[PDB]
Amino acid sequence: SKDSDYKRAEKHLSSIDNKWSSLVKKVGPCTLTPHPEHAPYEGIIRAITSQKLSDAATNSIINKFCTQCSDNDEFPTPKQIMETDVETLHECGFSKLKSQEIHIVAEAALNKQIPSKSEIEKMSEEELMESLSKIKGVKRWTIEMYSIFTLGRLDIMPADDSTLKNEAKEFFGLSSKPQTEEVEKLTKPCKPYRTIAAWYLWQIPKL
Amino acid sequence: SKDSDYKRAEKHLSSIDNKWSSLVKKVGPCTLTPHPEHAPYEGIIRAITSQKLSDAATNSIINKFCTQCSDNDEFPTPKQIMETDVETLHECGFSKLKSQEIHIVAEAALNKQIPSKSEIEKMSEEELMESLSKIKGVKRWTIEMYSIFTLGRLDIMPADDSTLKNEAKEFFGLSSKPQTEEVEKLTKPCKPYRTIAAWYLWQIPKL
DNA sequence: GCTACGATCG
DNA sequence: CGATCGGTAG
DNA sequence: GCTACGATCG
DNA sequence: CGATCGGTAG
Ligand SMILES: OC[C@H]1O[C@@H](O)[C@H](O)[C@@H](O)[C@@H]1O
Ligand SMILES: OC[C@H]1O[C@@H](O)[C@H](O)[C@@H](O)[C@@H]1O
Repeated sequence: SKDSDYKRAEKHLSSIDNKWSSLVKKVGPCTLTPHPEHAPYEGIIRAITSQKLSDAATNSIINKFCTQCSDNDEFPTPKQIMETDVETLHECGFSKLKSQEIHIVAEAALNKQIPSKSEIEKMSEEELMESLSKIKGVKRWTIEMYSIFTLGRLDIMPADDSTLKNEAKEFFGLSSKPQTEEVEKLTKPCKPYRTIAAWYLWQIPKL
Repeated sequence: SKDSDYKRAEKHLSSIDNKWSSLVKKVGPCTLTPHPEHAPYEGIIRAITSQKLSDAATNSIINKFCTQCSDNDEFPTPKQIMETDVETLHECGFSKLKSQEIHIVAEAALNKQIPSKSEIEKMSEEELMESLSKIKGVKRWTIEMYSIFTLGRLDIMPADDSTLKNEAKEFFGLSSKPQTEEVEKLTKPCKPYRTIAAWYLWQIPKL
């Protein structure tokens, strides 16, 4: 059904105006691939790792993380993460601060302090903001990324994203890099598929 | 001695490169006027009020604040502020959130929870960041503004300031609005007078 | 060969 | 405040 | 006549 | 997440 969702999203975006129709046509079908099968602790750690880093840099770090902490080159279990000292994690490429935060997330998972996937699925984005922000290292941007790339939510507009703001400036022909609320206002017509709208804006550099 | 300080600062900035020399020449003498005579609670409230607002908008609000809470059109005392309900403060132009934060600051002053001016004068900017950030509504930007406009510190670079970032993009000929650390790096040569350098960049729009 | 591009800590 | 992890495009 | 331009809260 | 106080330049 993700296919039907993307088709509906693409049709909606193409109905907004000339610029959206043109962008969707040039970029082609949305190929965004979320991974809801991932447990919350994994999705959260993947989101934290991506903070301030490009996809390529993030992937290189996660790859080393899996090779170091896992036995079957898979994503490390909470236990395996706790059995790895922060210095070893840092050696994988995580900043020292992220190394500490990842340890805390693993421990929270082991102690059942993180909401279950079942609970998270019933929570609105606003409720997720209130709940997950209680985790050290996890705030607005990280929760938006977890919502898009792990949960697969379709109407998330990461208006605070620097890259998206730069792309919105070009796309909307603005005289200056927009503030967060300005991006929120400009992309309102994209509802209820703002995640897909964000994805299309993120593809502009590739063009 | 503030005059000798500004003269020294202007001479230093003019010794960096062509662009700084030219900017200082075009803008003229630095006319920044700090107000260290203001008590910490006043400087902090003035800084909070200025959050996200232009100087003109900020002044209009403070003007109403003084007329409403003071008896002699002067800046309200901590007691006078506490005697004013948050709804009345909101009517002066303060956002509802700022109204609550200003009440908290006034109460902190009455309860001697804010460091004394004497202590603040002995604290480094880093120490002020650690100390004053414990106040609701007061974080990095606000502390930088308090340091510049109230304390009169000369080497404060508010690298996180949106306006300054926009001006730095133009001044340094950057292809994109710079990130905070980029502004920090680009203005390093301005030490030990980065407050004055920031002031000159803030004058670019006037030109 | 060289630069720039989340959220937390004293 | 002023740093932080890194692949890669300009 | 009309738009845009810190830090906190459920 | 998605708002928030307002004078004023474009
Ligand atoms: O990390 C998630 C996303 O963050 C954005 O800032 C980057 O521009 C995207 O390419 C990346 O997929
Ligand atoms: O509020 C203090 C300063 O904040 C900056 O963002 C504005 O551009 C300055 O004009 C103002 O004086």
